[PDB]
Amino acid sequence: CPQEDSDIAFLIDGSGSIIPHDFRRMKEFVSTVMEQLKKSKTLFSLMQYSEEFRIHFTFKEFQNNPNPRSLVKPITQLLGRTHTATGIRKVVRELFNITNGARKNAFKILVVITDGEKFGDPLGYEDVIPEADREGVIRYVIGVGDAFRSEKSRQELNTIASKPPRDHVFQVNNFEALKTIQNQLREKIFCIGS
Repeated sequence: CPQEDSDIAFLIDGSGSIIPHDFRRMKEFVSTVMEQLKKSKTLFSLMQYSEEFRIHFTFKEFQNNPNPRSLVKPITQLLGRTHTATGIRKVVRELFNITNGARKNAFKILVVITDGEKFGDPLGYEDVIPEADREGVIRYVIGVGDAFRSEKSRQELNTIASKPPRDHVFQVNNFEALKTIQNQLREKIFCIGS
């Protein structure tokens, strides 16, 4: 696929629903996918969410230190509950903002990794997905673990992801299984315009 400028954000769940061994496996997967996606025209940014929100690095910080593993490895887990909708709003408004190094005219891609249903959030998905669509943010979702095995639970993943959901939703049975989708995720993003 011909390469074009892409600004790729990750939004990772840091709720206490994720045990520390699993959080480390998540950090390894984000590190590896970012390494595999690194091309001259890509920038990355990462936010962790629970009921709190932490920008671990902006697109501008990445551009100045474009070393994903070094940026991801030190992060520590927030703990707490699971405010996925507010996390999506903060990605759209803060990570994809010119002040934070997002580029005019680049593709805007968000990968959400969630371990559990939204809970505690003052926002619904109806409060944040229309604005994400207006702003052109292409969303991928990875639902990890037992929380997304039932067909009803999967609706939430579809609600987060861009349409069609079969091309944008991943469900993996546990954190050890995240590596099994690295090449697929890579190819989807490498080829977004092509």
